[PDB]
Amino acid sequence: PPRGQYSAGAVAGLAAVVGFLIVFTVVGNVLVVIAVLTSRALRAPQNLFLVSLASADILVATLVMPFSLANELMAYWYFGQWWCGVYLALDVLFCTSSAVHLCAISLDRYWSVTQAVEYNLKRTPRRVKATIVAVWLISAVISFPPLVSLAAYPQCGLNDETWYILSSCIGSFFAPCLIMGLVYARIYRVAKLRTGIDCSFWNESYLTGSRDERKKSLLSKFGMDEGVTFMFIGRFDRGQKGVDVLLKAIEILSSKKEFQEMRFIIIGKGDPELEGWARSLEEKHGNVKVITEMLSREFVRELYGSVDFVIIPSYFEPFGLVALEAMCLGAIPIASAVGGLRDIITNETGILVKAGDPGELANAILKALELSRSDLSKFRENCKKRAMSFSVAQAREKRFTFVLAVVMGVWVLCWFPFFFSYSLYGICREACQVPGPLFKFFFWIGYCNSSLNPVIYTVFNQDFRRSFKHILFR
Amino acid sequence: PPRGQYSAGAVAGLAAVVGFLIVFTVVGNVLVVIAVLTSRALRAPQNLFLVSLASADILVATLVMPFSLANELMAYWYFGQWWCGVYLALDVLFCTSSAVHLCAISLDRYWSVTQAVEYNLKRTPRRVKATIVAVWLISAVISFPPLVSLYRPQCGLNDETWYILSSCIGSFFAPCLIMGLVYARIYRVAKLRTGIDCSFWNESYLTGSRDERKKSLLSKFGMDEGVTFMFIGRFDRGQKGVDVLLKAIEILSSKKEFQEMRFIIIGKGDPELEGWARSLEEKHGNVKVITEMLSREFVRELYGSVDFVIIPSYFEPFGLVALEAMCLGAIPIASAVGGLRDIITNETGILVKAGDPGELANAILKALELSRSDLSKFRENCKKRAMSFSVAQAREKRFTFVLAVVMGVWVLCWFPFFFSYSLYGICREACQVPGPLFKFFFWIGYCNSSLNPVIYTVFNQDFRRSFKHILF
Ligand SMILES: CC(C)CCC[C@@H](C)[C@H]1CC[C@H]2[C@@H]3CC=C4C[C@@H](O)CC[C@]4(C)[C@H]3CC[C@]12C
Ligand SMILES: CC(C)CCC[C@@H](C)[C@H]1CC[C@H]2[C@@H]3CC=C4C[C@@H](O)CC[C@]4(C)[C@H]3CC[C@]12C
Ligand SMILES: CCS(=O)(=O)N1CCC[C@@H]2CN3CCc4cc(OC)ccc4[C@H]3C[C@@H]21
Ligand SMILES: CCS(=O)(=O)N1CCC[C@@H]2CN3CCc4cc(OC)ccc4[C@H]3C[C@@H]21
Ligand SMILES: CCCCCCCC/C=C\CCCCCCCC(=O)O
Ligand SMILES: CCCCCCCC/C=C\CCCCCCCC(=O)O
Repeated sequence: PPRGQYSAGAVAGLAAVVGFLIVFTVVGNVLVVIAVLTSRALRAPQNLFLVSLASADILVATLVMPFSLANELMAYWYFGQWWCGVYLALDVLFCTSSAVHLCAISLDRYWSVTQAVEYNLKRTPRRVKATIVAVWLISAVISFPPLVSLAAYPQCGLNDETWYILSSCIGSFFAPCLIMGLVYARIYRVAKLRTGIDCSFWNESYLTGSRDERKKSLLSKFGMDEGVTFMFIGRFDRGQKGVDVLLKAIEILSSKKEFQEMRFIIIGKGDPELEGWARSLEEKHGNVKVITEMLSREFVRELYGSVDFVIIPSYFEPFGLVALEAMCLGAIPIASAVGGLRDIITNETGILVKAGDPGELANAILKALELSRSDLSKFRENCKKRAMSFSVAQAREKRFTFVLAVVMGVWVLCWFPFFFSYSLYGICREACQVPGPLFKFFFWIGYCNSSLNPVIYTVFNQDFRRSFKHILFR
Repeated sequence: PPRGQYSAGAVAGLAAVVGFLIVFTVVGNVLVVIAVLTSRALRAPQNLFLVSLASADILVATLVMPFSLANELMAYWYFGQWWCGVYLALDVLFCTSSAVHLCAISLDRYWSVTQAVEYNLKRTPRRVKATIVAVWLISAVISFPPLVSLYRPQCGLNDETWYILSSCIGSFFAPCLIMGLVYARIYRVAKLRTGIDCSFWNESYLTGSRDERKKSLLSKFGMDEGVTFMFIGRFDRGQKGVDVLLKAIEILSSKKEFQEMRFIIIGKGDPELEGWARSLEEKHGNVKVITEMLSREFVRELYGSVDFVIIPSYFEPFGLVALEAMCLGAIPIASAVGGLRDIITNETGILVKAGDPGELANAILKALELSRSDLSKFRENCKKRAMSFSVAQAREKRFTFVLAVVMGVWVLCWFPFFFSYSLYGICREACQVPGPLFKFFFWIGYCNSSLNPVIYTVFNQDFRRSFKHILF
């Protein structure tokens, strides 16, 4: 028998902490599976990647972690040649699937914010099951289990070839880290530009005045009569916010007999040529109130809770905050079916015109007038309800994405010492070999990562916290 | 005579990573020093501890860290017997001073939490600078044994079984016990929720004109416009002081000035005062007694429509009603008791004496005198004084949190080594963690010196804003 490097005390001690770890990883991750499959707030199809990731951790804990310790403590591989090959393939496989899982999850967070409309109709359990199958096959192809292995008292070790060490470090850690970084870099640019609405500020917290009363007060303050009001804010530009589409549509409306029934409040100081076209229409028509001034947030909220409709005629609008904050106060949007406006507005919450054509806009303003004569009271409440529901949906999804970045960062920091050390040995071998005891500790920090995701979810997410509390405490 | 384990390449790579780490630790912690000694957000005296703790971590990077690595790579102590004793003495002192600093900070937050106002005036820069020396001295009485025990060409530390075990308890486990127990008391008073929800109680969240809001409110009650006074809370003799207001209304009702005034009194509980209020509501179609539980949003609307908020409290330690009322624009008429006397000044509101209805009726009659002219400046003084209190509490709330993280991170960094060193003292080669792993463990320890400026950037907005102001 080979002399062991571990005393009885060290064996009992190490088997106890690792024993503790295995149990902690299993119950925690089993609880994650349970939370996703039971919690209403967590039963979304994209959350199945977390179920699949939890299993990768449950199986390192049961199929790999005990043999890593037993092999260490014993100074030899006792479990036979067959289980050596299966143990080595899995160890690499389960490590590799966490890497590929974090790439799949990252992309899913990226496309949900960017391609919100198109992507979410593809966020189906069957489609998610297809991607989880794909991550597992990519993890098997990357891991390539058929050749990982290779004796008086036998040993169980990996292939020592240079091309292999490096191929496997890149495929299983360095390239998945490059993908995750790049995707999360693209997520934090979008998250910075598509900032969430001031939920508390954009609300009719007056609970004092009436809609028709606020409208009459507003239209008297500007210098008009009581009628169907239309309103524009934002930069005066042909390239994006599309003020030109509205000014041209008003020129089409002026030639009509229904122009007298309509009131228009245009705002912006973007283009000198467009400002002139705007104020010339204010000079030519008394139904037009052009305000080139910079109106404070306090003034625009007063405007939204008075005007019947808000015209958002953008060529490109990735978020459409103006639509959301306007809908919260009761203004019915008339927007171009572009980017973020296509996502927010429904049949019950507004009118979606085609971007660029003023004839498309003018015809909608006429349709708006036809709807105005009847009970607009219930149509305005669908706008208020949608704006809140969409905003709270996006705030909580923006939060879930952050938690998932924490999951990704903690994984990268847990495996970096090992992969950095294993890569160096692949390169300079002996001249840069991390000592045996440090190398061993480095892949144990790696194994410890399997127990961490359930702590991250608990700490950073209320829905997993509540699910865990409901199971654990009654 | 002996040659190192480290090849020419390793030496170069290791010197570059320790080299980088030393530079990172120095610039980062130097940035913490400048941040506390320049930013008005960090001009609170308690922050000076983080300048002394930044100084500790700079000295680690500069005076001990190059020698730890130099000694390692070289396989012996090249620098001589005198620098061996100073290097070892300092290396232990900077580790203990970090543990003791985190006992001084932990205990500072505890007195901040326990004795709220009396031991807040005590926190002075000259008082804190004395604690910084107290902690630096205590650190020496721990690092360098009072038993005038020796620390021990190699450069080893004293190997005696009892120096090993007493030193781990003194520099790590005892300060880890203090930190934990003190923060156990801290998070026990954190559940009080004594913080003003400024993310809600803000007149910015209200829409329309305040005059138009006060008109519509009175219109809902079917009342004519006039100087609207409000009382909020429960109906009881003591704490709230409903009995001081109902009796104060009786002095005013017997005067031609009551005509002008309007009352929105909100109380629930015992029918003794409730019957007295309802009778005054039946007697005067000018007073409106509300008993039912009112929504958090409707109170925000009342604070932002009514002219004055009456707080006739006998005992009021915090005075949140006043802070919530002030943040909405309402001018308070409150008794100068506990917290109210600490919030309301001469320019913000009207302070009185608890228990006298004649003094409160006189204050209500002074409120009516004031309302006849523009009150807008008083309200702008009300919001200004109350929001400065909410930011002072939030700055204290964050600071206590960011420092639970610093302490938590320090323990995780030193636990591997201090547990390893302790085990060794007990069972020696029977539980000796391997040479390389033991050496890495104290380098995890040395890495903690660069982490603190990263912890502040991430978790404290004031330091993040300060570091952006220095570096751009
Ligand atoms: C839930 C988590 C955070 C628990 C953490 C358990 C940690 C402390 C345990 C789990 C497995 C352990 C390792 C198992 C094997 C070895 C090899 C031996 O030659 C030195 C100790 C070392 C390197 C152990 C160090 C401590 C270790 C990493
Ligand atoms: C910017 C900061 C946070 C980077 C952190 C620096 C880390 C990675 C550095 C600092 C000092 C280094 C250690 C110095 C000494 C030894 C002992 C040797 O037998 C193995 C390598 C080992 C254990 C090094 C590993 C890496 C190390 C711990
Ligand atoms: C001490 C022998 S050993 O150092 O050779 N060894 C076999 C036992 C487990 C240990 C850690 N795990 C984590 C994942 C993983 C991923 C890889 O990328 C493909 C490559 C190896 C490792 C393995 C293998 C390690
Ligand atoms: C392997 C040599 S050694 O093990 O003997 N050694 C000398 C070099 C530094 C190393 C780490 N530092 C951190 C602070 C520190 C605090 C203590 O608590 C009082 C006790 C020792 C340590 C030292 C000493 C270590
Ligand atoms: C006073 C410290 C508190 C101890 C409990 C927490 C320790 C858990 C972390 C690492 C332990 C690793 C196992 C090392 C012990 C081996 C047993 C032995 O020494 O004989
Ligand atoms: C907070 C502590 C930081 C922990 C991160 C660990 C990352 C270090 C990883 C690998 C170290 C590489 C050193 C290789 C040179 C040593 C070779 C030799 O001993 O001859």
